[PDB]
Amino acid sequence: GVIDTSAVESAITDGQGDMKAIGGYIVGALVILAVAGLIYSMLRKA
Amino acid sequence: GVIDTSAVESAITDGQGDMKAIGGYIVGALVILAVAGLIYSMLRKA
Amino acid sequence: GVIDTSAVESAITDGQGDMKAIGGYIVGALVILAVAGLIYSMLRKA
Amino acid sequence: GVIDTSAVESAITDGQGDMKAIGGYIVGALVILAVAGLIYSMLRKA
Amino acid sequence: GVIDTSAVESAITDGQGDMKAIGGYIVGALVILAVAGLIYSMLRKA
Amino acid sequence: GVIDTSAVESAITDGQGDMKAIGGYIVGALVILAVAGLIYSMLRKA
Amino acid sequence: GVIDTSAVESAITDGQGDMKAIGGYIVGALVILAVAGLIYSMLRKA
Amino acid sequence: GVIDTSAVESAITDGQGDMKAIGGYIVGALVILAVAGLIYSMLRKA
Amino acid sequence: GVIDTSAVESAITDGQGDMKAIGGYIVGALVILAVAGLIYSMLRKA
Amino acid sequence: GVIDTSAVESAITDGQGDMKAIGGYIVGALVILAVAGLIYSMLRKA
Amino acid sequence: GVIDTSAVESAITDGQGDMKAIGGYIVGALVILAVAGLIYSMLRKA
Amino acid sequence: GVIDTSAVESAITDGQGDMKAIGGYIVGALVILAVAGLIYSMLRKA
Amino acid sequence: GVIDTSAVESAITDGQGDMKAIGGYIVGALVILAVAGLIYSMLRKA
Amino acid sequence: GVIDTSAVESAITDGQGDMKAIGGYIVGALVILAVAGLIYSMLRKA
Amino acid sequence: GVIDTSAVESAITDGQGDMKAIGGYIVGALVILAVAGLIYSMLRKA
Amino acid sequence: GVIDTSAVESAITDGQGDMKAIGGYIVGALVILAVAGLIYSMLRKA
Amino acid sequence: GVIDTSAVESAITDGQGDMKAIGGYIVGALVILAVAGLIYSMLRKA
Amino acid sequence: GVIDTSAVESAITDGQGDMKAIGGYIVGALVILAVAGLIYSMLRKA
Amino acid sequence: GVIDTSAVESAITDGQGDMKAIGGYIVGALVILAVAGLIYSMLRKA
Amino acid sequence: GVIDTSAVESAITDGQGDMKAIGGYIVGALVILAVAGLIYSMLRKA
Amino acid sequence: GVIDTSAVESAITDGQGDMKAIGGYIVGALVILAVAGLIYSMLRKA
Amino acid sequence: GVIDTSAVESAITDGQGDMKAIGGYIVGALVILAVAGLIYSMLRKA
Amino acid sequence: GVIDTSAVESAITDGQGDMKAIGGYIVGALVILAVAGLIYSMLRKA
Amino acid sequence: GVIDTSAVESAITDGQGDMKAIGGYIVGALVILAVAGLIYSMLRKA
Amino acid sequence: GVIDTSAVESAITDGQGDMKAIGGYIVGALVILAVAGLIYSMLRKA
Amino acid sequence: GVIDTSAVESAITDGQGDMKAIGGYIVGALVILAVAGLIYSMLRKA
Amino acid sequence: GVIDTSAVESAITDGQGDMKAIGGYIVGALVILAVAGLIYSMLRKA
Amino acid sequence: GVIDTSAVESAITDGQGDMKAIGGYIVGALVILAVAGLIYSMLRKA
Amino acid sequence: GVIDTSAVESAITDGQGDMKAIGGYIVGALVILAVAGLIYSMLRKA
Amino acid sequence: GVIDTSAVESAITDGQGDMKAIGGYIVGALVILAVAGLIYSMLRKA
Amino acid sequence: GVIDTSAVESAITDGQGDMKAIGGYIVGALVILAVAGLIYSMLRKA
Amino acid sequence: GVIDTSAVESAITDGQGDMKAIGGYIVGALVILAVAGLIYSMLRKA
Amino acid sequence: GVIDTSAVESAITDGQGDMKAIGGYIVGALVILAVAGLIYSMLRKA
Amino acid sequence: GVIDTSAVESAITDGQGDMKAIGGYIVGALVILAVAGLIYSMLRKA
Amino acid sequence: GVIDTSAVESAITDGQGDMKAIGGYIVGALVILAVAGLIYSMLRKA
Repeated sequence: GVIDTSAVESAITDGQGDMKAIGGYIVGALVILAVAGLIYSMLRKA
Repeated sequence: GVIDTSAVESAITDGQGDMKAIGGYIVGALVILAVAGLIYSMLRKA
Repeated sequence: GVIDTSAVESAITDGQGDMKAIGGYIVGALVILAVAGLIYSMLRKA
Repeated sequence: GVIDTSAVESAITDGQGDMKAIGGYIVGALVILAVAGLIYSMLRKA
Repeated sequence: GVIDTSAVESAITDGQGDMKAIGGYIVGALVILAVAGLIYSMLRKA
Repeated sequence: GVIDTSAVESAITDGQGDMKAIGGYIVGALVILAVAGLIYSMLRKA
Repeated sequence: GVIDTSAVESAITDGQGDMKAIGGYIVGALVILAVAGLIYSMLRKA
Repeated sequence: GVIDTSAVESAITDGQGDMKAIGGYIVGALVILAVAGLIYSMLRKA
Repeated sequence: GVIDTSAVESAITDGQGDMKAIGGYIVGALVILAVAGLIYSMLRKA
Repeated sequence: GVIDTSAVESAITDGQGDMKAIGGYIVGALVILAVAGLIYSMLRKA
Repeated sequence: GVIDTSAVESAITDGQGDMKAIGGYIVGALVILAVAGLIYSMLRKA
Repeated sequence: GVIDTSAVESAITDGQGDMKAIGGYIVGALVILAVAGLIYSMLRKA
Repeated sequence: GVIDTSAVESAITDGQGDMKAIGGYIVGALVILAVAGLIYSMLRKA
Repeated sequence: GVIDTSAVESAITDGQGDMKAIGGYIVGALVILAVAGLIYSMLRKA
Repeated sequence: GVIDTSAVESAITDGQGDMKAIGGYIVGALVILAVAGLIYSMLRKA
Repeated sequence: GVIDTSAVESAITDGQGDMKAIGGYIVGALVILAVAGLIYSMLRKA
Repeated sequence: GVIDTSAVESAITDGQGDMKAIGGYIVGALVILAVAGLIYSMLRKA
Repeated sequence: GVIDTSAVESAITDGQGDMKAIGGYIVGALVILAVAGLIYSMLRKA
Repeated sequence: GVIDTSAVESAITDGQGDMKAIGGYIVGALVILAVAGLIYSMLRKA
Repeated sequence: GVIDTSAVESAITDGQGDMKAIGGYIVGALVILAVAGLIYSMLRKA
Repeated sequence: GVIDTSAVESAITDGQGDMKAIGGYIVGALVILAVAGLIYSMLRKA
Repeated sequence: GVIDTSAVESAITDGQGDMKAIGGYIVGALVILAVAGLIYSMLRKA
Repeated sequence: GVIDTSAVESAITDGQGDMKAIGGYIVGALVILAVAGLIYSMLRKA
Repeated sequence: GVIDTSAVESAITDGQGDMKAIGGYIVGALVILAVAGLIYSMLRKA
Repeated sequence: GVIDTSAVESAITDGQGDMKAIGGYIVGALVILAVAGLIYSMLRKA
Repeated sequence: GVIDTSAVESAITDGQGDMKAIGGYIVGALVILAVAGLIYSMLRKA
Repeated sequence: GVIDTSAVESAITDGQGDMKAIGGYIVGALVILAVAGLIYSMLRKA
Repeated sequence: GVIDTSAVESAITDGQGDMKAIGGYIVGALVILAVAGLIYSMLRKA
Repeated sequence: GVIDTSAVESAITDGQGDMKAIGGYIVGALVILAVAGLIYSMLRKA
Repeated sequence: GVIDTSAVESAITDGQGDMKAIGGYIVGALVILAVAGLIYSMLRKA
Repeated sequence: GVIDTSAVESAITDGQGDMKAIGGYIVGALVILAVAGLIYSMLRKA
Repeated sequence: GVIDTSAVESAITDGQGDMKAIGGYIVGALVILAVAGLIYSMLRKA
Repeated sequence: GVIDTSAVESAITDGQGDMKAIGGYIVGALVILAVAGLIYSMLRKA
Repeated sequence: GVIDTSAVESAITDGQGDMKAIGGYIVGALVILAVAGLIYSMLRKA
Repeated sequence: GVIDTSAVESAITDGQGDMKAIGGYIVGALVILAVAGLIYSMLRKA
């Protein structure tokens, strides 16, 4: 039904709305991994 | 009878009137299924 | 009946009309998944 | 009666005439389902 | 029947009401999977 | 129905038409990954 | 009836006639998926 | 859907748009590693 | 009547005679479905 | 029906006949991947 | 009728007689899928 | 679900919260490696 | 059913309850890997 | 009859009364399936 | 029937009773996989 | 006749008396189907 | 009839009696599938 | 008539006598379907 | 039927009888993959 | 079925019974890799 | 379908046709890495 | 089917038959890598 | 399952129990390398 | 995500911010090595 | 896709285009090291 | 399968059987490197 | 497929065919390094 | 997990705890080298 | 990335910019060594 | 596996067992270098 | 790829082409060192 | 991590703190060499 | 594979076969250095 | 591991234990050089 | 490998076997230097 389907987009908004958030928030943790990684290499080096 | 049959359309209106509603309302539940489904995949991912 | 069946195409239009929309709108969420996915790989990388 | 039965074929023509139409028109909606389906898979993929 | 169908929405509310809950509650477990997963990678790393 | 099925190829054209595009467009991002990757190695090197 | 059933094979010819076409035409889209897939792997590689 | 897929390129632009940035920005750190590395060698030397 | 019933077997022969044909002829279409189906899987695969 | 089923093997022959071909032909592309891969390693090496 | 039912087993023999054949013959195609599948993995590997 | 996803950030906080710690704590050990390394070189020297 | 679904959370508690445990307990083994790894490097060094 | 039909609701109460029970009780078994399922994934993981 | 349905729970008990067992017992095999897996990594390492 | 009809209820009691039994007893067999069904799924799973 | 219906339970006993057997016996084959499945994974692994 | 009705049981014996046979004999064909079905799954698997 | 079902176990024996064989025989190929894999690593090594 | 499921543990015993063996036996080969590896380093050294 | 599958080889030609190119073209960059690498060593040397 | 499955081993023979070959043949290339590698070290040396 | 997971820790104990051992035991060999290394330097020296 | 990636540069700033520091600070120690080295040579000399 | 892959060469041009530059530019620094090195030796000498 | 897995050890024997050989045989070449290395030092010396 | 795999050896020939060449050709450059190296030592000497 | 990660620091303490020890203990041997070295020079001298 | 790499030259300028300085500045100390050295010889002389 | 890992120590014994030997045996050659070196100095001297 | 590898020799020509030059050109500076060295000795002498 | 890196400077302080000490302390021994050296020359002289 | 590995020894023979040659041939040049060195000392002497 | 590292000190004791010995024992030979040197000077003298 | 390492001692025998020879043979030339040196002094003398 028309009205019914409108409500679909709605929750699907949240869907994408929650996803840009979660996935983006995971990167916060990969950077930490990454940087902590370049120091490991400065010490190995000098 | 003419009059009698008119009354048919009437309840059949409800019929369709109740159906667009119920079936449409079930989708409300399939979207929840669907979205809760894409998050499961963001986590699996990151 | 002829007239009656015409009305069929009508709601079936909505049907397809609602479907190109919903399914297309779901992709909006798969791209988010996808892109958030390539960054995960730039960090893993550098 | 002969004449009477001729009139049968007539409405039965419509019958088939309305059916090739409706059923064929439903496919219009299954293709949409199908294609929207292969994109879902390009994104999952890349 | 009108009254009868009203009662439909009701239990269907629970339906969606129980689903947002369960599915959402499962994620609680995927995050645990996910995080326990990034540590595995800090150790592999350093 | 014949006519009906013709319309199938049509949307399936888009299907492939959208796919060569999307998937091809994703590579645009893998090259960036790749090249940014060879520099990382020139620096590691010298 | 004999004559009547002959006409069956006829439309069933179309049936198979439309199916070898559609299904075969879908593959056109899976190859695109496939090939676009091996490049993704050349870049990942080098 | 056509319109829907257009929106794909969009976020994929960001994808590549964020990647040239991040990966390029990581090099900023590898050069520091590199140069700090040639001095270590001037001192070892003289 | 004896003679009358003999004529029964006759048309019933056609009956079975038309049925082995039609049903057998439908399979012609299920194989097409089936095979077109295994290719879909070779591509998914490689 | 006997005759009808014979025709099954036929198209199923093609099925396997097309599959040994496609899948075998995909390998043609994996070898290219593979070899181009060992050179990458001779250069990394010397 | 006794005699009549005997004739049942007969065609049902074919039934099973055609089925062990068809289904068994389909496997011929799944093995091809399978083996072509392990090579894909030797190349990925070396 | 909204509420459910909030709880995601939470554990992901720990994730990053545990990672800055572990990885940072590993460096404590690389410095020891490093310094113990420069003495080795003072003795080699004088 | 309401009551029935309550019992869901319960076992799902265990689920997460067993997972934080197992995954956390695996790390116990990655640290051993890690540390035994830094000694290998002190010896290589001196 | 009025009285007679009253007795209908009665057994239909049981009907629903037995169904919320059985179906709800089946879930007890799907959760077990589900949870036993997330552990399988913690081990695959670490 | 009331009595009849009681007997349902019974076998459904076994159902869950057999499932916690089987699935739990499969893990016994995934741990073996897992541990045998960390040794592979100690050797690769030293 | 009054007396005569009384005897009706009697056998109709058996009727319902035999039916709650038979139908209830058939379920005994559907549960077996059902449970044997969830195990099939634990194995498919692990 | 009373006596007649008793005989019902009888064959229905067989029914369930044959079903616990068949379905249970099928599992014998799913375990084989399952186990042969974990070895495939030990080899993939080491 | 008494004698006449005795003869009823007789042919009804055949009835059941032919039915246990036919229906039982059909299963012969469902097993073939079933088993040919588990192999399809061993190949899909390995 | 009793006799009929006995014949079930029979073909199901083959089923499992063919499966232990096929799946076991596939491993023959995974070992080859595996071993050819450890040599690749002796050469990479020395 | 109870009895049927008992037989599950049985083959699953083999499963784990074959796995501790295979995986353990692979290590036999990684040690060879490892040791042959430390000699390579004594020679490089002296 | 025969014709349909022919078209497969076609795009798969491109696939390999694009891959020999890309991968080969990446080497162009590894040689640059390599040579720029031997000069670094002539200077270190003299 | 028995006969059908025999044919399985057959192609699986090729499978392993082609794999010992390919993988073994790849080593031919790793030795070249390896040896060309020890000369690089004689020159570096003297 | 609770009990089942307890058994996890168990084998994971061995895991770590075997790892502290192996990795620690490898060092036994690196010291030999190391010391044999300082003598090489006393002789070079005097 | 845009916002998310901004935060990347941030920690990567620290990364480089910590590296110019550490590596630069190590030189402080190489100069000490160096100078203490030229005195050793004045004494050797006079 | 053809067009898409063309764009690959493009960025890969930059890749090599940036690499000949960087690596070549590093040498600028090794010469400085080198020459400053021969003077150190003229003074040591006279 | 039991028998099937026995055959595993077999090829894994070769695996280790080929590895002790290859790796051991490589040392033959490192000794040559080594000795040719001590002469270089006798000449440098006298 | 047999034919398909033959074509594997082919490109793998090139692989080794290109590798003996490249790696061998790199040595051409290490000798130059080496010899230019012994002159440096004749001058240092006299 | 929080608790789990605490245990990380612990073994990492040992790690550093064992390293300051080993590396420091190696110096004990470099001093011996060093001093035994200055006497060699007093004798060369007088 | 183009812009990113430009920034490389920059810090590499410093690199060479700091090196001509340091190494040149060390000579300041070798001259002192040298001259203080010729006086030692005038006194030895007269 | 316990037993499996025991066998590890074994070959690792050889490892160290072969290393004390080789490295120790190399010294045999450094002494020759050394002594032949002190005579060179007696002659230079007298 | 054949063509691609040809281009390898090319840049490797430069490699050697630049090396004979640089290294040879460094000698120009060692002779200056050398000769300026023999005069130092004529003066010391007379 | 910021805090973590601070701790770096700390131990690096010791590093330099131990080095100025050791190297400076070695000179104590070179002076002894030196002076004991000028007396040798007063006696040679008178 | 057995046969495949035999071919390993072969090229490894060349490896050692080329190495005894090259390294031995380099000595030819160190002797020249050496002898030309003793004459330098006869002239210095007389 | 704690225990494992203890064993390190042990062999390192030998290390220093063998070094004080060897180096000290070499001096035995430098004194001989030295004294035999002062006699050469008594004879030159008288 | 045991056997493999035995072969080590072998070539190392030559190593020492060639060294006692070469170095000893060089002395032959230092004596000539030495004696030719004492005559120079008899003539200077008388």
